[PDB]
Amino acid sequence: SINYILGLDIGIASVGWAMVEIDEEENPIRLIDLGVRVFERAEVPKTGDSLAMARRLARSVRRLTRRRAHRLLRTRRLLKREGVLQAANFDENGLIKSLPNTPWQLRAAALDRKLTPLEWSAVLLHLIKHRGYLSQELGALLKGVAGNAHALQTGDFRTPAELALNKFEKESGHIRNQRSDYSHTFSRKDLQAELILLFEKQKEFGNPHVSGGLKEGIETLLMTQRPALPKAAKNTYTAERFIWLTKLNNLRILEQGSERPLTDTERATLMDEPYRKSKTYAQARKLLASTLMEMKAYHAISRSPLNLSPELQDEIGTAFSLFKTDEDITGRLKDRIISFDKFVQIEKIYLPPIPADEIRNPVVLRALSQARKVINGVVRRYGSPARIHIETAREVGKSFKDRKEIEKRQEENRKDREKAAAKFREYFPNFVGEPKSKDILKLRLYEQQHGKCLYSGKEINLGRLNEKGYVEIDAALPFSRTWDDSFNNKVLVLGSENQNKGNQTPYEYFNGKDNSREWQEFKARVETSRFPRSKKQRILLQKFDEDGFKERNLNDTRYVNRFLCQFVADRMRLTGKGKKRVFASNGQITNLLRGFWGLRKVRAENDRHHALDAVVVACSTVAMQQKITRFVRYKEMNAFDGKTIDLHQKTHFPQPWEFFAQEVMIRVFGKPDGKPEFEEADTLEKLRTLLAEKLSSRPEAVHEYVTPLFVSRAPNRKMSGQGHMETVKSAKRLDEGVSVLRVPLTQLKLKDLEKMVNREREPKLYEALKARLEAHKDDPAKAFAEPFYKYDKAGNRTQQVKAVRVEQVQKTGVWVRNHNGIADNATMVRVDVFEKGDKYYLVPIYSWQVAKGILPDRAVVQGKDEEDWQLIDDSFNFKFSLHPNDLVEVITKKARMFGYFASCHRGTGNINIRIHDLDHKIGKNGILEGIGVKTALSFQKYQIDELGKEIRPCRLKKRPPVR
RNA sequence: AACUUUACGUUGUAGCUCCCUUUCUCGAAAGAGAACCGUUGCUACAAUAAGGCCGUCUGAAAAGAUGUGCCGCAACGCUCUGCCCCUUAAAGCUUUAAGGGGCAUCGUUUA
DNA sequence: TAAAATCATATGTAAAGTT
DNA sequence: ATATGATTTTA
Repeated sequence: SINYILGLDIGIASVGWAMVEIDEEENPIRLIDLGVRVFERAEVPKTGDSLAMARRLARSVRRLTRRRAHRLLRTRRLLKREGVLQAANFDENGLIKSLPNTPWQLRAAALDRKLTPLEWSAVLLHLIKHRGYLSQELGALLKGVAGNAHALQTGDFRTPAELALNKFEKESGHIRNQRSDYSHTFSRKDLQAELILLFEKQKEFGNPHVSGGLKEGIETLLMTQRPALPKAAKNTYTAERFIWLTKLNNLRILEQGSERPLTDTERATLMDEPYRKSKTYAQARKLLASTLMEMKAYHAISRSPLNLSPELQDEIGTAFSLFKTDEDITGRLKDRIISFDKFVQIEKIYLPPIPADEIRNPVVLRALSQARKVINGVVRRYGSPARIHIETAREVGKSFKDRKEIEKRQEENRKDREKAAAKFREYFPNFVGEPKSKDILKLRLYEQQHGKCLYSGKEINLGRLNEKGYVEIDAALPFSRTWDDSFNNKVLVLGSENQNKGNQTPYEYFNGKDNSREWQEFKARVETSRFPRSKKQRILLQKFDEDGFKERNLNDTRYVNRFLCQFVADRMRLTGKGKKRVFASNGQITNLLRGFWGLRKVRAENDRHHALDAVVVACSTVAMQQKITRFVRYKEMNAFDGKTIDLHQKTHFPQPWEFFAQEVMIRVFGKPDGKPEFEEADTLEKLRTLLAEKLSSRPEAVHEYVTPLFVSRAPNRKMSGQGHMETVKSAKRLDEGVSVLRVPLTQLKLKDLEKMVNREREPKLYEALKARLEAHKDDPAKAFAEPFYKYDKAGNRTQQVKAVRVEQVQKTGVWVRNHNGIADNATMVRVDVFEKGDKYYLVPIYSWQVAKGILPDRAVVQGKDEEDWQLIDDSFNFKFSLHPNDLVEVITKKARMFGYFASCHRGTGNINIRIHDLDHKIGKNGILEGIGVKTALSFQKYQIDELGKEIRPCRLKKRPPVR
């Protein structure tokens, strides 16, 4: 078994890992295995919405439609019973036969006349169906609702129906809303008033069925809709005292040597003041700039304290959170003796599931769950690791908004950098080479420092700015004791002045403690200088937490890192030094060590760089930090000229072992660093011979655990999902392969127009439309926003055109909407593969074929449609079944191709595969589109572990069912 | 992360309706009448994943009534189930048995 | 040709609230 | 990203 350190680089859609041996004193000595794990991040890629959004909106809509349908069913039953309809009015399907299709006009007429049973029924069903809007600043629909309400009772109109007809047919031509207008909505209260008024009139005129029974049934149906909805409710004495106290007890003051909570007398002074006084934070230190506290319940009742008690306060808190109305709240309060809500919350060898109560971001939950997968795979394979080193990406834990904000920020800063480099080139025309980062930064610091050597105030000649050994960008506070590479820690000073500083802060160097003249001049310099406030603050740090600062800069206090260190240190058997065995690297320090150790990247081409930073942070042990700190300290105050401790004049960074970058880059990429267009060593034989080959002096790089990197991917072998696309097209013409869809005029372009159904039936319409689209250079949304009519054979305009039909090609459907419509398909959960006569046959299995349980009986032939497709019987040998991201290999004479199954072409009978790391030196983004299967020799799906180990073929027996 | 409703949109079928291709009759032609389609606009009813169910009342079952009726595009996991893989051990490739893991058509959220 | 590789185009949406 | 009509290239 091994003593090893497992490094992890965690992303939103990838987890890279590596294992590095340690010697007894925890130096890096050897590298074993390394891997990547990719999946799909837990959100919709392009719109940032949740993954369950589609499912919940589907649920909401399903329930809405079934509840409305059921409402109408109950209304028909009620009609039949209270005596309006006999059994001759209804037909076989329980649908009232012979309905008047003229309900609005009947409503208006219905307040002057005795109506026969059928039209009374029609209006009643009409009101139940479209039942208006209920209560449950700005407006869009609410504006239209309120406008019609105002018109209806702050005007001369009788009633909503009548009003609607005249007003909406006088200046719109259409009663109902269309295409996202909301002005013709109605308040349910106004529909209710219209209903009662109609009942009065039908009572008056002698309508037979205007009974109390029908009135209650109909009215209740119209108005009734479901009302919106031992753990601790928060607005309770027990909960607010706790939120006050437990969040108070971790407030720390930076003391002389350590941090300290407030003294028992200090905490006592203001424990009871949020009780005794209404308010605070800025006045927390005024007694002992955000809020940080307010006692909501106690002070709400006050606004001389109040005289209540906990048992009563606990009961009123519970009663107000479980109930909303006056009704039940008074009940429990009445026995016991304002608005409340928002209830309160209340070692092995492997890692237990990530607590979804503790972790409530889906992206982070998925990333950490695959992190746990990788961790347990590594453990079961190699035994318990000594240390777990974690480096989690910057975008982990952030909202979609925040991620986008940062994406924006980095584009504008890249534009800025190009502009600044242009200025620098203009300043330095004869500059041999191109601007590097430190040169541009030297220019910025010159401008920022006012062209003054911030340590001496000497004017800096710009001509010599980029002279080797004239100006140097400095670590104001030194790097040995603080590990600060940050931009606020850098000031541009001459080389003449920065040679006797040592590793001293300016306050220990300019004798700031005796407030000497040099310190006064210096503080003035940086104060007036163009640096931000943060920079000025850190340049003049007087005394600080040496150990605190270094720990701060090596450790990430992000929530996910905090929790992850805590959860992997508490609930996991780690063979490490008991003090602190999990480590969350700082982003900038990991970046520094990668860039200084030779793995400065190739900027996202293939999917294996995650292993790079996993390796870089695996190696950040305390012994390595020792070595780096000694080296940096030395170089800080020279001492690199003939001397010795316990010192050659050209010593660069203490890398873990000699030839770190070479070995690591070979193993991770199979090619030597600097040469990414080599011949990849995709075998053990090539990789091991290349490691014994290229690396002469390192025979410790060839052992029995050297395996090439094969990225593992998320297996999504679900058999549920979307049934069909939500655009329903007519199937009347599906005999010949077409289907007609009403395309609205505002969004039909030339290509859509050419397929217009009546192109040979209104050459004047076709011609006007073609003419107009060509006239406006077809941008239809603007080109048809001017009402366009239908001119006669020899005459004036007659009829508006608001949408026109278009026939589109179709050879597949999904018969939806009661076999009345055909829709497109969307999800191919599976592809069953058969082999007869050394030929390979593909059988797509979709997700409606699963809902019905259809096991398809037909394979795919190119060009021929489903009715002329090869049938599959008992003569076909079963091979395997492919789901998305199933590792498959296909061998033919041309090539051998090995990857993850991604697509199956329905038309062409081909399948597409992704490469393991989606590389662009192969295919289209590493997706291999269009692969032969019928003419090939070998076709078999394999296995994959999360690590990449244990890749072995598959043979299946009995063909599985679809349900 | 759940939950109520609304208003559209799409498909189907009706009544009216703006255009119009062919086919039958009347006419010398000019024009008319019609039919089956296609389809512009308006209104209404049915459906609004594909698929599966419940409960209450008369009933002897038949079978009829009835409901603020219900689930179905996700995350995670291994208590149960299915597949696949890995070990381990015994006998003549399977069997038995024990164990472990990956993923789901399995389980919880969830009705 | 038949199969394999390539290219190319279409995917439902606003509102109002509640816990 | 998926699904799939339509088109070109190849044994």
